[PDB]
Amino acid sequence: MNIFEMLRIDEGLRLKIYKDTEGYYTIGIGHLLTKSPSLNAAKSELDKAIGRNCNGVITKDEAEKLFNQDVDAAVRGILRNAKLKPVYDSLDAVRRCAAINMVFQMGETGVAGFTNSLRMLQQKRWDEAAVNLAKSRWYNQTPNRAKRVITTFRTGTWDAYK
Ligand SMILES: Cc1cccc(I)c1
Ligand SMILES: [Cl-]
Repeated sequence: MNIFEMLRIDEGLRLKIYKDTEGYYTIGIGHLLTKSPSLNAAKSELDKAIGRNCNGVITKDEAEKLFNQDVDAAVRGILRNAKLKPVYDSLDAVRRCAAINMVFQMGETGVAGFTNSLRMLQQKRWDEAAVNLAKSRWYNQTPNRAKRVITTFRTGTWDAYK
């Protein structure tokens, strides 16, 4: 297992514009297009991202290239963030994947409310961090996804994905 396989499981793959769990226009492997309610705005964002007139549909190769860019952007966001980088650098490789997964889903600033969890993770207090992570809108709105990610933080294994 690696971060790409983990996120492909969590996000799936769709080649036409769809709505995510919050109602936002998305394509590919969880690539957010826009938070605007306008499908025309979403189609414009798609064409800009792919570099051709897509009319709302992409190829598998295009979806995979967008996905590589999005994972790269999540990692770079962690590494540039003064609050996230020291925690990330303290983690083993499996738990680092759980961190990238959260940033991919919620953004560098969407994890801003997890200050107490970050401290517990840096101290390697895994059970306490797991309980704190579950006291969140994230867990209550996407519980199966959150349980898999939390279990990965708690155990440092891939057991939730196997
Ligand atoms: C809990 C969490 C989420 C995103 C990134 C890190 I480092 C830790
Ligand atoms: Cl879920």
